[PDB]
Amino acid sequence: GASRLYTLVLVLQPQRVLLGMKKRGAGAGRWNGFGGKVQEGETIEDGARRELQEESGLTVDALHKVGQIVFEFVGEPELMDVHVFCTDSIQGTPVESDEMRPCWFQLDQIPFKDMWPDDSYWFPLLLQKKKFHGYFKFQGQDTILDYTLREVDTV
Ligand SMILES: Nc1nc2ncccc2[nH]1
Repeated sequence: GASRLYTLVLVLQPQRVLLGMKKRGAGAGRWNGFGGKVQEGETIEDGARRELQEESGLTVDALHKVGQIVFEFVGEPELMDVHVFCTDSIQGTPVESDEMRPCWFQLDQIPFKDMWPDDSYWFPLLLQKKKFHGYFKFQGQDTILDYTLREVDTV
């Protein structure tokens, strides 16, 4: 249907959240959660666990579905269908790699100015343990043309 599955994992603990600064490629220069494309024959949740490991070095125990966000970029045919998960139970220490620099942020110091602009809209919901369905239409990397965002009981 001209949509591609992605995952996004937020390691969200009671007073802090882990974010990674991407060194190059999609989302370079921004703090973001950990995720990527889902593979053939892989469940979305299994893909989320794999991407968390690949990008942050962390092994997640329990993962919970928190949202689904569809991203449209004008002029690009494929919609990004992003399945968002959160966890507080992880193992390992975050690893800085060529591709990603990890840092913990206190919740009142989340660096929204250095994040994708849609984050400002749906992070308030994530932090209050709400679940959501969102859609954001972007022109380029920086401008939200329009959006919808609603809370839901089931993702
Ligand atoms: N956290 C996050 N926000 C995003 N917005 C647009 C594309 C990818 C994104 N990842």
